[PDB]
Amino acid sequence: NFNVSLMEKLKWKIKCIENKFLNYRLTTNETVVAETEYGKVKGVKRLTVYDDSYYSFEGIPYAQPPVGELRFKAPQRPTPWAGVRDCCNHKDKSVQVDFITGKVCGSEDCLYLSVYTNNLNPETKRPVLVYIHGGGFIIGENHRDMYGPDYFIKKDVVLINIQYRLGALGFLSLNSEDLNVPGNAGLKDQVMALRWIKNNCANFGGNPDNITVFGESAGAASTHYMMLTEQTRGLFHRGILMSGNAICPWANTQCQHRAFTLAKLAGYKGEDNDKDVLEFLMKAKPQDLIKLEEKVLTLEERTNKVMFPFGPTVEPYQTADCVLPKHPREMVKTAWGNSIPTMMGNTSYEGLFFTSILKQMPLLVKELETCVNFVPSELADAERTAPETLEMGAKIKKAHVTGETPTADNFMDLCSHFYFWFPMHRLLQLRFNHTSGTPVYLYRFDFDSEDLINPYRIMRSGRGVKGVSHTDELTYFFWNQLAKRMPKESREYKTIERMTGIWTQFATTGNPYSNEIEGMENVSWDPIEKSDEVYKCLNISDELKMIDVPEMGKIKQWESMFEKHRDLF
Amino acid sequence: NFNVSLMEKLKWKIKCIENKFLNYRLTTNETVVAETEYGKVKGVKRLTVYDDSYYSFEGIPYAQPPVGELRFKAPQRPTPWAGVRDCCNHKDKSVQVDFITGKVCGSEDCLYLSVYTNNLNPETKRPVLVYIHGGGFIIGENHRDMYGPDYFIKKDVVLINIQYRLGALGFLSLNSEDLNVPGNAGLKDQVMALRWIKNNCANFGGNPDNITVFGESAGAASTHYMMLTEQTRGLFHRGILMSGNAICPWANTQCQHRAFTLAKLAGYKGEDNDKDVLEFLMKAKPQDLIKLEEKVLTLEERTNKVMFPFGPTVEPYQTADCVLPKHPREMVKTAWGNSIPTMMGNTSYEGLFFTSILKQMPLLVKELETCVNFVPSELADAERTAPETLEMGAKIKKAHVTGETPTADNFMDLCSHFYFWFPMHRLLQLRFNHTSGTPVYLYRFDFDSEDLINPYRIMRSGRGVKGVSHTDELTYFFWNQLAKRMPKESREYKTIERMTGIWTQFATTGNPYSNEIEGMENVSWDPIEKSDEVYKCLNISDELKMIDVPEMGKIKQWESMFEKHRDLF
Repeated sequence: NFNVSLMEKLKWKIKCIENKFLNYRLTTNETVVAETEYGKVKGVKRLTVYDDSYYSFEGIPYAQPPVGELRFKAPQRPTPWAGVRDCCNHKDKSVQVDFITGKVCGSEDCLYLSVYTNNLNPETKRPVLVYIHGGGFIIGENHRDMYGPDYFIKKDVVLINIQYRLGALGFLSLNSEDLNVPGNAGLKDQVMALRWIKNNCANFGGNPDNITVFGESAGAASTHYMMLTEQTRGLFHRGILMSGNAICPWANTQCQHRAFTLAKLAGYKGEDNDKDVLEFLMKAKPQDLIKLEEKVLTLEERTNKVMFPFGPTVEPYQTADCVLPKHPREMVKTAWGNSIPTMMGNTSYEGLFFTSILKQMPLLVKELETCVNFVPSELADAERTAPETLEMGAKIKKAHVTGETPTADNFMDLCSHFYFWFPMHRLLQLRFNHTSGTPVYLYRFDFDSEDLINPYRIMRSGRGVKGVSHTDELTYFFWNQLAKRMPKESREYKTIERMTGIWTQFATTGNPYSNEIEGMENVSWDPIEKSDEVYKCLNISDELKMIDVPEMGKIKQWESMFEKHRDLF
Repeated sequence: NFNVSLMEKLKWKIKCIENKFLNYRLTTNETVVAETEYGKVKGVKRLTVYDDSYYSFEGIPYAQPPVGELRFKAPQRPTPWAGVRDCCNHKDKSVQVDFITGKVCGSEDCLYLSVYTNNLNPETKRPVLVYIHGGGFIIGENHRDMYGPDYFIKKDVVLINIQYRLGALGFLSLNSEDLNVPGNAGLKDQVMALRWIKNNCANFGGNPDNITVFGESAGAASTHYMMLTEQTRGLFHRGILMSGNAICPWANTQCQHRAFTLAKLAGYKGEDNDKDVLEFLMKAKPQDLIKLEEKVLTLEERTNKVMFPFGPTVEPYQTADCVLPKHPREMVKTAWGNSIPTMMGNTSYEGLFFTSILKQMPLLVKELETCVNFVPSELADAERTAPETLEMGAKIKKAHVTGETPTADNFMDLCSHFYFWFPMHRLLQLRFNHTSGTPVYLYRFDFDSEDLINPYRIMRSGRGVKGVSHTDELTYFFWNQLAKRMPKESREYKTIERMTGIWTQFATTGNPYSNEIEGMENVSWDPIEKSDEVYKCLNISDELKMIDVPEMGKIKQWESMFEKHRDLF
C-alpha cells in the first residue's frame, strides 16, 4: 500500500529527464573491449560529477533469457556470440511494479550483470565486490540511476551489480515434481551470476580468490542464502549482511498454494492441480501476473505478518539446481559461509520505514495493545488466542510500549526488532551454538542527513522525516539520480569515503578496520564472541565510535519469550 | 608417450575437486537394498544434471581380490557375506598410469562392477547392457567421472560397467604349465563378471535372457573375445563392437618372453626362467611393475607396430578357465557369438587421435616413404626389406600419401585403416567365407563438436582439433566430469538421444532401426550381406543417413595386398 504524492511523481519524472542529460555529459568517446567466456564485450569510460573516471560494462548476460518454456524454471547457460557485444547501455529490469509511478515496468529478459572499474589493467588483481540489490524480491535493478558505481570507483576494486528474477516470475513454487518448478529461480539466477563472476572477473582485473558479496535488505538475505547453499560453496570470500539475513521473517515463505491463487486473479478458470495452473500461468502476460501479486495474500496471512506472496522457499523435492533444500535455520548449522569473514549491521531506526504507511492506516498501532501478531510463528498458535501467546505478546509490549497507549513511535521501534535486530541476534547465537563460525563484525549506521538522499525516501514519503531509516545507508554507497556533488569537507561526503572505505577494507582483508580512514584512528573494532553478553559495534555517526549495541536490552527482552522453548532459539 | 601440459593438468586437478562436490549435490537421501547370490547390497538414488534419477550400485565384487598368491592368476569366486554390503561409492581402479597426471594410481583390489537403473521394480524384465571400457588394456575404469550412466538411465534398461585387470597384472603370460600363469587373466575377469551378470541381473530388474555386451576400442576387442570364447557360450544375446575387434593387430600379442624384460627393469637379478622370474614379480611392488611397462617394448617390436607389451594372448596350454586356446581369427570360425545380432562401427577420422604424437615426433611420418611397417605381418618378411613387402608397402602408400611427400594427415588416414577399417573388413569377410554368421549392422560416427567433450581429448591434447577422433563418440554415451547440461534443442543433446536410443533399440530387439528415434525417419538400415561388394553404413552426423562407407575404396586397396595370398586374407 505504498503511495507517492502526485507532485513527488512530477518531481521524479523531471528528475528522470534531467538524469538522461547528465548521463550523456558524463559519457566519454572512449570505448574498450573485454573478453568473456561467452565472447567479447564492449564497454565505455564514464566520468563522475567528482571528475573521477571508470569503465562501464552493462547488460552482460549470465543466463539465457528465461522466456517461453524457460518461464519459472532454473536459469540455463547463455549461448556464445561471435563478434563483439555492445554493453555501453543498460538492459531492462525484471518485471515489477515501479515503486514510484505504481505502473508495471521491466521485462522478462532481465538476467544481466554490470561491471565497473577505474582501471581495466591494474598492476594487481583487485578485490571484487558483488552487490545484490534489495526490494523484497519484488522490486529493484542494477541501473546506474539507482546504483551508480561513482563512489566505489574512487577505490581500486572491481564492482559488479547483478540482476535476478523478481516476484512470481522469480519465486513461483509448485509441489508436483513432474513440473520442474521447485521455486527459487531468482536465487538460482544469483548462483549463476556468482558463477559467471568467479569465471570472468579476472578479465576485468579482479581477483577470483578475493570476492566479496554484499547486499542490503532482501539483498542481504540473498547474500546470506548465497553463503548457506551448497551450490555456491567456496565461490566467494567475504560476506556483508546489510539490514537483513536469511532467518528474517520476511525473507522466506511456503508459497506452494499461492500459485493457484495468482492464476485465479488472472482469470483461471480451472482446477487446483499444479499441472493446469502452470499451463495457464505459462501463457499469462508477464505484466498482468505482476500487477496482481499485491492481492494474492489473504488478510489472515497479512495479519500473521507474511510480507510477500512469493519469495525464497524450502523446495518440496530435490533437483540438481536446488538452492534451499531445508529451513534456513537448519542450513545455517551446516553452512560453508560460516567459515568466511562476515560483517552485519542495521540502521539505528529501521522501523521509521513505516512512517507514512502508519499515516495511511492508523488502526495498526492497536496491534500493540496485545503484541500477538508479532510473536514468532514457532510459538504462536493457529488462532493466536492461547494464554501462552498472550503472555509472550506482553513481553514485547513491555519492550516497546512507552506509555498507557501504544503509538506510532512504539510501532516503528517494535518493527526494527521484529524485522531486523531480533533475527540478527538469533542468527548470531545459532551461528555460535551450532557452528564453529568465524566471529562477526557489527556496525550500526546512525548518520542522519536530509541533504543527500536516495529514491527510497520518495517511495516511503520520508522527505523531512528526521532519523535513520531502513534503506538510508545506500545513499553513502551508491550514486543515484537524486544525488549531487558534495563539497569535499561536508558531513555527507566524509560518510561516503568512510562507508566505501570500510567496505573496501573489509573486502580486501576480512577486517573492516583501517587507520587510513579519517575518523577511525583510535577505534578498537572487535568481532563478536560466543562469550559476549552485550554486542559491541562501530556506531557510524558524525564520529566513528565503538559503543555496545543500544538495542541489546530490548533484544534480550525478545529472547525471554523463548525461556520455556529454548531449543527453537 | 602421451604428454599433457601443466596448464591442462592444473585445470584437470580443479575439475576433479569440483566434480566431487557436484557428486554430493547430485546425491539423494534415498538408499535401496538388493539381493545377490553373495549377499545383500546397499545402493543409492542419485540425480542427473537433466534431473533424472537412477539407482546406483558401485563396488559389487564379482571375484576375489587378486592379491598375495592370487596375483597374475585366474579369478576366484568371491566370498558370500551376511548383512548389507555397502555399494554407495566407487572402488579402486586397476593399477594404472593416470592418463593425465602421468602418475601411477589404482589398486590390485579392482574386481568390481557397477549397476545402474532408473527402476528396481520395473513392469518388464529390462534389456541388460554390459559396457566393457577401452584403454589399450592398460588404462580405464568404471568410475562415473569417466563413465557416467546418466544418459542411458533415460532408457528402460539395466546398465552395468565392469572392471578387469590391466597391464602386466591382467595379461602376464608364461609358458611353463606348472606355474599356472597362462595369460588372459583380465579377460578371465570379464568372463567372471558376465557370469555374475547372467546370474544376478534379475535381482535388479534385468532380463537374464536379454543381455548386450558393448565396448569401445580395447573394450570392443574385449567384447569380441567374449563372443568368441566357449567360456561364455550362451551368456549374452547382442554384441556391439565400437572402433575395434579381436583380430585387430593391437588387440592381441604373444607376450611370453616379456615377463623377463619387465622383471629386469624392476631389479631382477637371475636367469631367463619362468619359475624364478615369476617369484620376483610376485614379491614385486605392483606400482613398480606398471610404471616400468612403458620401457618393456624394444625398438624392434614397436617398429613392427606391437603397441602394448602385455595384452590378450594365445594361451600356450589348456586350463579349466582358458579364454583363448587359438589365434583369434581361427576362433572366429568356431565362435558361438557368430549367431547373435552384431553391430559394428568406427568414427570418420579415427587416426586423428595420434595428432599430438606427430607434433611431438615429426620423424614418424618418414615410415610412409615405403609403408613397409604397416604391412600385415602375415605378408611381410622379418626385417621388412624383401622385394615383395616393398611392393605391398607401395600399395599402402598409393592409398594414403596424397601429395608427393608424406605429411602428418597421410599418417593419420593410414592409421584409421591399419588399426580399424581394414581389420573390420577382414572380420566381415572371414565371417562370410567360413561361417554362416549373422549379417552385421554397420555404423559410422561422423559428428563433430567442441561444445561437449570427454577426458580422452585432454589426454590426446585435442582441445583445438577439428574432426572426429577415436574416442569422440563416448562423449554421447557416458556422462563425464568435463560434461555439462546441454539444451534439448542443441545438436549435442540430440546426438546423445540418438546414440543412446539406437543402442537401446539394438539391445532390445537386435535391429538398430526405430521410427521412435528423432533422426531415423526414412532410413532403411540393412545389415551387410555376403554379396555386397561395397559396404553400407548408417552415418551419424547432424543428420542420420544410409550411405556407402566413404573409406571403401582405400579398404579394397588394402585388400589388394593379398592378391597373391588370397588364402591368408
